[PDB]
Amino acid sequence: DPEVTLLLQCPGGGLPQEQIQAELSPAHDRRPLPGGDEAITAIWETRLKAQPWLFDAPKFRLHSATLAPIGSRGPQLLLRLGLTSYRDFLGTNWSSSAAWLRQQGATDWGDTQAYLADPLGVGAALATADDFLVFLRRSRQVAEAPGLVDVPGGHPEPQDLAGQLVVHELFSSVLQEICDEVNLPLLTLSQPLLLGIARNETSAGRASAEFYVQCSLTSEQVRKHYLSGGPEAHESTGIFFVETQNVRRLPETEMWAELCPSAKGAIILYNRVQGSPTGAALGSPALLPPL
Ligand SMILES: Fc1ccc(Cn2cnc3ccccc32)cc1
Repeated sequence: DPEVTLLLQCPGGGLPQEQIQAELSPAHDRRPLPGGDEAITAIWETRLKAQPWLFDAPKFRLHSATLAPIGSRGPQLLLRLGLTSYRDFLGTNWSSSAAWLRQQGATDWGDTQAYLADPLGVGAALATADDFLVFLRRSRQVAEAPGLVDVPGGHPEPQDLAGQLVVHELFSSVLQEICDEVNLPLLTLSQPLLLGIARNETSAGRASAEFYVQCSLTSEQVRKHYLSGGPEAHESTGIFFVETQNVRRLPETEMWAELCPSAKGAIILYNRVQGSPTGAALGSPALLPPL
């Protein structure tokens, strides 16, 4: 799977909010482009002269993520974050010359991402009470991965001492994205666990944090809630469910070619961190069938 790379796999079956630190610093921002940020401003002006209803928004930038030694006490992960924007994204990661910016970043900074906006996305492996994961079908009319299968998620917007408020907004945002798109009540959702971080090599390496969330509703109840919003309550065009039993071998199915890279990241991390049992009982042949 060349279009996705794992940056982080979390230990302990995934990390709760209380075990993560963020460091928000202008040191973690994109570097100004070799020939000036005028190239970004020109792309944005061109785009507004065709679609004058578009608006900019701030985004978190992922710089790096350091895991503590496994089995230790205290905070288990440090996220190094800066600030970027939708405009900077459209001028760098989504530019036709994005590969040239990666090579120049390696040359100038020893960092393929130094000239890239790299806005941090969030996604969820969302499990139902009857042991299915939730999938969404993307519109065929959007710019990114048209007509492909996705999981719930988005790109959260800004507003350990500013750090703890940023970690809170990351965890809050994946629940809010589930409520907005799947039309579920907030009280049917567990506190998320961070599974890891995956990069989309089709979008010049921009990263998404992938989370596990459990819902107290069955697949049939989740479908009812999604459909009862009507066509205007969701950006997706359909919902469907796969038994967690069958998610284990999803990369061997015909579904795998229809999954967008960030959803592939969510499913690989779910299989490595929530699946793949380590103990004698769940590891026994009848419960973990060989091959
Ligand atoms: F920081 C962000 C990163 C991606 C999106 C998703 N999105 C929205 N409009 C897009 C146009 C081209 C490609 C992707 C796009 C939003 C914010």
